[PDB]
Amino acid sequence: NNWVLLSTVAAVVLGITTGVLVREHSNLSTLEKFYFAFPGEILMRMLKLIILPLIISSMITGVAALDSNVSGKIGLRAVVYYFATTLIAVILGIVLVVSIKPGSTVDAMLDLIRNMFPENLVQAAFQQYKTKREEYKIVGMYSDGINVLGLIVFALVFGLVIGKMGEKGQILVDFFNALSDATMKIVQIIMWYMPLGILFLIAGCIIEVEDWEIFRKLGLYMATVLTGLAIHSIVILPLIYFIVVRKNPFRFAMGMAQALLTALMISSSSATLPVTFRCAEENNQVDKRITRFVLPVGATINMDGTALYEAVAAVFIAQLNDLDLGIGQIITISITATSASIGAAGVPQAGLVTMVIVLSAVGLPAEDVTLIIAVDCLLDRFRTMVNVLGDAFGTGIVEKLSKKEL
Amino acid sequence: NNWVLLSTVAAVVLGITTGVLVREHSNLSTLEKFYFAFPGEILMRMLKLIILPLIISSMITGVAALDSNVSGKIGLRAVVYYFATTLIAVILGIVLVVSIKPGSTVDAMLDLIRNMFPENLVQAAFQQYKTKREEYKIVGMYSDGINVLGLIVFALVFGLVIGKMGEKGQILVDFFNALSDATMKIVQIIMWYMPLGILFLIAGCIIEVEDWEIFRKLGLYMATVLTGLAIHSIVILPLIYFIVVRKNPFRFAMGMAQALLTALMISSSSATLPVTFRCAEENNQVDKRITRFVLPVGATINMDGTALYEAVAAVFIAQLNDLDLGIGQIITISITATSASIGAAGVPQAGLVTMVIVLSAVGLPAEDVTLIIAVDCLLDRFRTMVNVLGDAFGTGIVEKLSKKEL
Amino acid sequence: NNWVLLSTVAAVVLGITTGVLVREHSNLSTLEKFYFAFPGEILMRMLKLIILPLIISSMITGVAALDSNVSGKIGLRAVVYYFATTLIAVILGIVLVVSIKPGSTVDAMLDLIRNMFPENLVQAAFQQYKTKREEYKIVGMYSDGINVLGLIVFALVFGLVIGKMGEKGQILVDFFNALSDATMKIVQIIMWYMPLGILFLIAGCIIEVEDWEIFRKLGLYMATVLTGLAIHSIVILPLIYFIVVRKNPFRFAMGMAQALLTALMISSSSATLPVTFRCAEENNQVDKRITRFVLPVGATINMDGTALYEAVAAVFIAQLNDLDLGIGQIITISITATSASIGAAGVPQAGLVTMVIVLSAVGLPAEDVTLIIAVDCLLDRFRTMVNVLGDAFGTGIVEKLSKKEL
Ligand SMILES: N[C@@H](CC(=O)O)C(=O)O
Ligand SMILES: N[C@@H](CC(=O)O)C(=O)O
Ligand SMILES: N[C@@H](CC(=O)O)C(=O)O
Ligand SMILES: [Hg+2]
Ligand SMILES: [Hg+2]
Ligand SMILES: [Hg+2]
Ligand code: NA
Ligand code: NA
Ligand code: NA
Ligand code: NA
Ligand code: NA
Ligand code: NA
Ligand code: NA
Ligand code: NA
Ligand code: NA
Repeated sequence: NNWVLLSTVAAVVLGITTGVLVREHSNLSTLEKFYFAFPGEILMRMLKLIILPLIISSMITGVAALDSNVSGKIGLRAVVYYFATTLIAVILGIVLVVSIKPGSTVDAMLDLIRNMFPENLVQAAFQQYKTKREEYKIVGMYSDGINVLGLIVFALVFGLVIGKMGEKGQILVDFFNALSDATMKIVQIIMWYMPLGILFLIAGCIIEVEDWEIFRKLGLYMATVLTGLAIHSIVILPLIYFIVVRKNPFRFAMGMAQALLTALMISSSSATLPVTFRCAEENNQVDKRITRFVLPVGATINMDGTALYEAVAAVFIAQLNDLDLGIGQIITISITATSASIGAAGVPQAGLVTMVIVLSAVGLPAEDVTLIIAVDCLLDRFRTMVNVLGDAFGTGIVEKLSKKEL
Repeated sequence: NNWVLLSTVAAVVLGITTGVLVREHSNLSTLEKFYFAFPGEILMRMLKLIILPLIISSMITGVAALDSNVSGKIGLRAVVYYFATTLIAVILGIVLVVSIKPGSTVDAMLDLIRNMFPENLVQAAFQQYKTKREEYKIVGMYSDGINVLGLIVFALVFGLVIGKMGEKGQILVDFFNALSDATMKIVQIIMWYMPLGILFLIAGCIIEVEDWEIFRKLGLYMATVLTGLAIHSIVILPLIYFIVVRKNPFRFAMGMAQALLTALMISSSSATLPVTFRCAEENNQVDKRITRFVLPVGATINMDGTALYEAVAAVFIAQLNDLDLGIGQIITISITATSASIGAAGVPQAGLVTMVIVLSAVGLPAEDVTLIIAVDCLLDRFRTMVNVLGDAFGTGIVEKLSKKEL
Repeated sequence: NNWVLLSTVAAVVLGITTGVLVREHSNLSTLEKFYFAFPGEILMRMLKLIILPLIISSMITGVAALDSNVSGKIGLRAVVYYFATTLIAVILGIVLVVSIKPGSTVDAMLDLIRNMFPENLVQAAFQQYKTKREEYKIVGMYSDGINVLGLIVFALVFGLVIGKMGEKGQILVDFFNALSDATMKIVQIIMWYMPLGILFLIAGCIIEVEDWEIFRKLGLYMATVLTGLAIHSIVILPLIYFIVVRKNPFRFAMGMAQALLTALMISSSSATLPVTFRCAEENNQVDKRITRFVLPVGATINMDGTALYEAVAAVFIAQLNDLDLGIGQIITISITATSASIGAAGVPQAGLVTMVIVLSAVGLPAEDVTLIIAVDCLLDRFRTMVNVLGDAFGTGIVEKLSKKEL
């Protein structure tokens, strides 16, 4: 049966029901509220567990599947589509948030480059590099947090190398192919727990707000993000599809509707990836040759919704601090929000972990994330859907562009 | 020649001879006593080095060898036998130690679940998660120590997935098969150093006791553990064998006598595993199809002797602190001593590393292990033999149970 | 075109030109001098990134390629040549530096043995063990820094095991063969950035010296190292070649001249390894059977120039501190400088990272490396060439010795 979507929709409505009723008709202490969320914590453990094997294997196999530079044009065309749509999303976000106004830079910018090239691969798998100036002289240290941006850069370069080796590298192509499949089979196992975990992860999040004045304060911030995500997903992406693929874009989006609902409930572009393959191949009849690369790479590299959210959220917190952003600061937000979408993994609440980078790029305390944290579970559900939809339209686009070489 | 056992028996009697003579006829300072133990430290380095490759590869290959759910019944029947015998050992230990009386809980219990699902596999390979409440709000951090409990859970789930993939996963079945064999060949290399390391590791341990009043104080604690291990290995395990396999159990145990002596000297269920295969297959004529799974998995998951020792040791230290354990606390010791036997690796002195968890489950300082540490090298030799014997009887039992499906 | 050497020679002369002109005609602050070096920092990131995959895979494949103990004599003969030439280099360095005089030991010596056998392979990939005595009792802790000495020992032992397994281990032979090749293909990608990175890494190093009185102070230290490296490479190595291979040694060295210039510019024995294979096989016509083992293992194990430099540098800093070295201390420098050359990786500035060990072996502060750091980029270029030349002559030597078994 079509259990995945119906069970998760039930968990969402049961999570809201539980949270609203428990928040009103009970008085949990700050400690009891933490144990109440525990079944959702264990879900977040299981998903953070799997993003290391998943990102590594999907980067390597995706790139290594480009047998030669002729097929390499399919991969190249896709990464151009990824960067183009992400910048348009960030620019749209900045234009909105400075129109609505809902409210050490060099070191944070060079730290982006240092984190693409980590000094150690094993350390990069769980720690990330930060530099500070003191007395100035620069001092750097590692702090915990998977260096996803550096593992991506290595896995793309390492994937490219393996594919060029031909029959000499095939054992590594085969090893990471099997490891990629084994990882997607483990993710499908987590999907059995995910409905129950999503219930407590939704219920616990709305139990942890003391007053709706917190929700009213952030109402105009949600309007800015949800306005941007609406414009991006309903105007921009359908338009650039139609400009390339002279077919109705909403006909293509309607075929993904089962994947978009999944993304809108589980808040994980990586976990909805099996449903994305199902829709893209069978409803939209896209060539499996390209869907094997554009979907699994784009499921983490191409996060248009996160990039927009990061830019709106960072400028919003700057406005809350009266930090009147100059055009130079706006540009450093744009660059960091672009990189933060790439560095962010496709698991629930990955946008917040990278939010610290965009805040640091303008010197804002890393703890000012706690100004927006309360509503994030709502905007996370919508940004995830744009993270998938951006890849879906890209799959149809890349087919039309590549048709001379497929 | 049969060098392994005769050389290790010599090292044990030479270690006692050296330690007793050096303790009486010399006056090493606390510093010189540490350098005297150094050849035994390097042995402990070599064995801690190998338990990561060994646990990972033996979990994956053991489970992945269950070609289908028909053979999967052999693996399922075994894990039921593992859990049953371990609980009986823990319950026996608790009953004894409260009869003889030789003398934050929720956070430590939820930390067990958080450590089955680590946020990072590379971090889990060398760090383990602990939470504290402060101001309450819960704060968590990682501290060093291989998260064996989380690597087991992943390797069993990852092994299950690979086996279901069939011909698509065979490269990973083959890779971990070779890596499992390569690890057992390295362990056989350490066995050449082990006699010399065991000499200094035994001699140094009895040089580090200042007075025999330490040994007299712990005499009734040793009587409780060694009474429990005697009852478990001479009464309970032979009985549950006979109740399943209507054959004389001591005839089967006599065939293992060469493996039991090895375990009783090297204090390592993992290092004696090659001898366990030799006896189980050739003396006891057990089907190689089942011995390939019950022995190498049970060599670390099924540690009946450690589980009994953990429960007796934790209640003993509680009695030393006048911490009069309620029935609720006794239950939390039972659950944690069960998990601590699984989390403990099959290398000399692995019971102490996990002892900290059972102590923490009742709020006892982690340093109160130093109350029992002095005698542990003796009880380690006996608990190791029950850790092997539990797997040996399980191998004969699982054969009888599975005979309809072999 | 022969772009590698001509482009790097240009970067060196352009780096000196830039550094001298910027140092005179500009006044960078200590902060601006750090950002000026940044394009060279990113080069050091890329090379430190790759030494973990490179050392692991080259140890395993090199040893695992010795199909049997008959070919094993080729590998055995080589490691005898490695240790012999390294000790001769260290002894030459000690004799010089005590003739010219240009100016807790047990714990540091046992720490060498503890670091050959790490308690964890994943921790060894990025941390290294150090012990201290306090109140004495010994306390140990891990600190960051790849434990190259322990990864080598495991990879040689693990490589030996795989080769003995035959057809049962071939999947691991194949896996590390492909991973070794994939790593050398990534290093060849870094070579495209290396000219630009070498320019700023040379220019920035001479911008960071305030006065030439620093260079005059260290002039007699450079004379001691460069005298030792001249004697070792022009006298000793040609002699031991001629004593084994009764052919003109400078005819063989002239065939390597393209590899020696590469080593003398990029300061990386590992990065010049492809050029070393090219010269050794095609100019010097050495059997590919032996060059496949003596070059890639010797590219990190056999560092005769580093070992000489380490001994001269450590005794020099002792003389600066009036620490009048007894014959016992000289011996502990010899042992630690030998091990430090093995522990040092073949990337620019790897000698300094291990310098801390030789200083610690005689109790000198780890920060007294900053007494010699200023000139190190110059001596690094010359020591790298002796690190390659030692392997080159060894390749011709091992061919003559092994000719009865090839
Ligand atoms: N939850 C988003 C990631 C994010 O929130 O940044 C996704 O999986 O696409
Ligand atoms: N030494 C035991 C483990 C322990 O003491 O906990 C064994 O190897 O079975
Ligand atoms: N740069 C040297 C290593 C060192 O300086 O210690 C080499 O690659 O051979
Ligand atoms: Hg929420
Ligand atoms: Hg002992
Ligand atoms: Hg320099
Ligand atoms: Na994009
Ligand atoms: Na995406
Ligand atoms: Na991303
Ligand atoms: Na058991
Ligand atoms: Na066991
Ligand atoms: Na265990
Ligand atoms: Na040498
Ligand atoms: Na070398
Ligand atoms: Na070296």
